[PDB]
Amino acid sequence: RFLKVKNWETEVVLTDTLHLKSTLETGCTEYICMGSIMHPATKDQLFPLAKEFIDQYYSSIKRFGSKAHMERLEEVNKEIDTTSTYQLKDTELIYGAKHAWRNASRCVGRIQWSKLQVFDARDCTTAHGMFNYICNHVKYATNKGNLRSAITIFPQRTDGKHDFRVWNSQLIRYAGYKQPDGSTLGDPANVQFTEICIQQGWKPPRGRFDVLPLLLQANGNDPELFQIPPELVLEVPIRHPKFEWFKDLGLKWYGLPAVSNMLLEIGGLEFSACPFSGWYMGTEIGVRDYCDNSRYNILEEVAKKMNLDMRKTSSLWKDQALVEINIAVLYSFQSDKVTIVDHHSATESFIKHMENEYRCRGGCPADWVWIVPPMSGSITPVFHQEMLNYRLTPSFEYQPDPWNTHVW
Amino acid sequence: CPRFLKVKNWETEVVLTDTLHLKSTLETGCTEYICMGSIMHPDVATKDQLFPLAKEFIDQYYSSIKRFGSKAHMERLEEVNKEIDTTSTYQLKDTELIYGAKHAWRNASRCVGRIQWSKLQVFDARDCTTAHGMFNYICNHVKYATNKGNLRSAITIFPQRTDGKHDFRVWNSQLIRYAGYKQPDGSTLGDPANVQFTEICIQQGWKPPRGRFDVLPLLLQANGNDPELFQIPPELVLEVPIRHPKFEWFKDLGLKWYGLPAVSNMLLEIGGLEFSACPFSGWYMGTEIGVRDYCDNSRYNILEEVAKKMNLDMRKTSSLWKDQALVEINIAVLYSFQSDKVTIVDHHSATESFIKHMENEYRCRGGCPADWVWIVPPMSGSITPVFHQEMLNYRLTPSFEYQPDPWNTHVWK
Ligand code: HEM
Ligand code: HEM
Ligand SMILES: CN(C)c1ccc(CCNCc2ccc3ccc(N)nc3c2)cc1
Ligand SMILES: CN(C)c1ccc(CCNCc2ccc3ccc(N)nc3c2)cc1
Ligand SMILES: C[C@H](O)[C@H](O)[C@H]1CNc2nc(N)[nH]c(=O)c2N1
Ligand SMILES: C[C@H](O)[C@H](O)[C@H]1CNc2nc(N)[nH]c(=O)c2N1
Ligand SMILES: [Zn+2]
Repeated sequence: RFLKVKNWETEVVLTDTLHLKSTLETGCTEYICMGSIMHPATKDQLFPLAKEFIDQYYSSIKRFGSKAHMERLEEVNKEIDTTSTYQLKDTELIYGAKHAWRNASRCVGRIQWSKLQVFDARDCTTAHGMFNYICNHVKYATNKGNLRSAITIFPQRTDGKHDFRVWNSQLIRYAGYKQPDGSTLGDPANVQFTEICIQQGWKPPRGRFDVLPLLLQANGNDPELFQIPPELVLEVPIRHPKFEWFKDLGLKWYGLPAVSNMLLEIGGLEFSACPFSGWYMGTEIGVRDYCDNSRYNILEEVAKKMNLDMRKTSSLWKDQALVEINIAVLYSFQSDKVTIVDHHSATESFIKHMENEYRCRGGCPADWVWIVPPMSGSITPVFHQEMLNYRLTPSFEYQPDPWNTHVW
Repeated sequence: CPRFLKVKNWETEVVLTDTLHLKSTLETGCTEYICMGSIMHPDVATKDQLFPLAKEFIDQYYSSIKRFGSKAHMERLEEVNKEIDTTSTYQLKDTELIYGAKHAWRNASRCVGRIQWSKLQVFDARDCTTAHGMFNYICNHVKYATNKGNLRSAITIFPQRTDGKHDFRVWNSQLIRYAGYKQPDGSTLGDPANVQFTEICIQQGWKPPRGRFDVLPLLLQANGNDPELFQIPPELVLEVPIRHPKFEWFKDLGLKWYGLPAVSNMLLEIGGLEFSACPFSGWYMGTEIGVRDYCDNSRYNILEEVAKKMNLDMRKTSSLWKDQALVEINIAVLYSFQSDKVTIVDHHSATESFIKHMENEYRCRGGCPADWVWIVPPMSGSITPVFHQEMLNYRLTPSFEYQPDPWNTHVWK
């Protein structure tokens, strides 16, 4: 059946047919919703996935059933038949990557989906090569502050024994350190990976914002350590437009958000290493990285300098300190000519994107739990937007951290 | 289905295991290939249909009270059965009904205040026959629940649906709400939410004051007759003028709200029986008023005005002038209710208490259905503990259900 979604502030109702195209399971059943749960090949398996992907490729370019289509199908079959896998054409790789982004139910920045610089790194064979490709990515994507969306794609998985993996969760992330007293210096989310790096020979400065090094694994081999040239790492000192004491807090963050731990699945093929990068929505930094209890956890300190009444929770002193911090972040990146979107602008763009997608594509999978920003929820349009969620392919999936499987 | 489902809290790392979901009764709207978790909403029963529903419930009751398989249990089954054979329905004892109402609350996956579920004063109004009697019962509800501002949760239960042609209904969505009036210029006065019901009221003969906070009259249907209008005694309606602990100008906004949230349009389903008029009340979470009632664009929509008075730069959105005003408004709401000693809970306290509730439910009950989309407060989500808490959502019965608005279905006499 067709399904309607309503926006309760504007009363707009879109009709969803696209959901009928999916085959992967969301996790829910008719009796149990898991919408707030974070995580709910052979030749025989490989061809239909290949065939479905090529079919939608040639359908997207309005040449379905054509000679090129037929031959390509024959070509891919004849290759899986004799190699137990197949290689994507350059065209398919780019279409595939942009469509994985287009299909990411959790991404509020999808209005940018078709503007994506794809770097083919399928000829890479070593970690040194990986470091080269990654360094080129960062310099390109950063672009002196005028960030650009990029993705660098390393060889697809073969037997599982020879995966390319980027061990860092993001190409640029700060170190975290378990102190003697049991506290954490720096970013607590990275304490494990920070220790693995040190175990491998990395000499840590042991400060609050130390850039982690790259840990790259090629062809299933032991991973290797590489320092990103500091000139390639754009960072922003966080200050406040009215509060001149905010710089005293000693806050900074990096400009490039570049996720490196995911798995890009195309046409039945698995790219275990596909670090991609966009730009920030301020709350990522302002709300989550800085204020989460398990993260930098600065709320109390900020509210102290704000001299707020902190005895009872009903002074909303946390809510006060929160808005001010996120103002600082947006003010800093802007003042430094580094690309950054606030959550009002971002969510609006997403609504506008949704309407585009419904009109041209008959739907748009969207994960309300993730789309709604972690602050000021209902004063953004997305809060009032009914969304449907389903899994379309190609896509970005999660994968085991490498240090749980890899044998040295 | 899997018999053991795990949920994690990513802030504390606590994992809980859910087994209660196995006793799920109705469809959620979701399937294996699609999730409807952000969808707001995704002629009677018969003899053969009612037996399993009643027995299911009765078994559950005698289970709670540790008398399962007893003489009293088996006799109650025999009595309910015979009643359904001979009258096509059955009547709940006063104990079964109270249990039932408390558990519909306990089962409410969308409700962040369920830690209070066991403290619910239940008024049995099954002897009601007229609209005037409904109004009597409803006035008594309000006075007791209000309690001079030290509010107490309560429910009044009217006779159950029988053949569908004699339903009791409260046409109000809440017993206390403000009128909305559509002007010929397109602008609305009062509360945009209640414009349709306000119009219905004027049709039925209400002479509206036509102001910004005018308490709606009650529209009451008993036994399937046409509804009748009654004015709630003003002395029974506790209100709070909204002011700010720091901004003197905030009182000049002329803002007030009522103390008692009193939802009156849900259906209460217990053991296959349908109580189409079951007004219930609790007390407010601050955000309901400060964020939703006040700042929603389709509602009172005061953000711009509050921002103007805060002298905020409102050209660009990245100044966060909206977020700045929203917090202040919510501080004022909380500050006012507390100053007038009217019970109210901030979103930090409530979400925090619900986590404790949820954990205890997993412990003593094997689970606790919850709607993350609804539980997480509409402001500062990630800085409350429920944002980080994985929840499973599913429908247990007894339950509060939605039902069509009565003017859509009522055959006028
Ligand atoms: C261009 C500007 C972009 C913006 C403003 C943006 C915004 C966001 C935000 C705010 C999230 C929430 C993630 C979190 O809270 O941890 C997200 C998630 C996500 N984004 Fe985008 N993004 C952008 C670019 C991209 C690109 C270039 C890709 C891939 C090619 C992408 C794919 C994804 C995926 C797969 C997720 C899911 C995250 C997860 O599963 O953990 N985004 N995005
Ligand atoms: C005692 C204090 C209570 C608090 C703080 C509380 C809190 C809340 C809040 C904040 C909501 C969201 C409402 C909305 O966003 O529109 C809600 C929903 C709900 N509550 Fe509670 N609640 C309380 C009492 C009760 C009681 C006494 C009952 C019934 C006996 C109840 C049953 C429900 C139900 C069925 C919903 C779903 C609302 C809907 O579907 O529209 N609650 N609660
Ligand atoms: C494994 N777990 C629990 C877990 C998995 C993913 C996350 C979120 C990681 N994704 C962050 C992320 C991913 C892609 C992005 C794209 C653009 C952007 N501005 N931020 C972005 C941020 C958190 C926890
Ligand atoms: C028909 N639609 C679109 C619609 C349905 C329900 C809602 C939410 C109404 N729920 C209100 C409600 C219900 C129970 C409550 C219990 C306690 C409390 N403080 N507020 C409470 C508030 C909004 C729109
Ligand atoms: C339990 C819940 O699913 C988890 O906390 C989610 C909630 N929504 C989120 N939304 C975004 N954008 N990012 C997140 O990490 C999360 N975390
Ligand atoms: C579209 C979305 O499902 C809708 O706006 C919901 C979201 N969560 C909510 N949560 C609460 N508590 N109350 C609401 O009215 C809503 N509205
Ligand atoms: Zn679901």
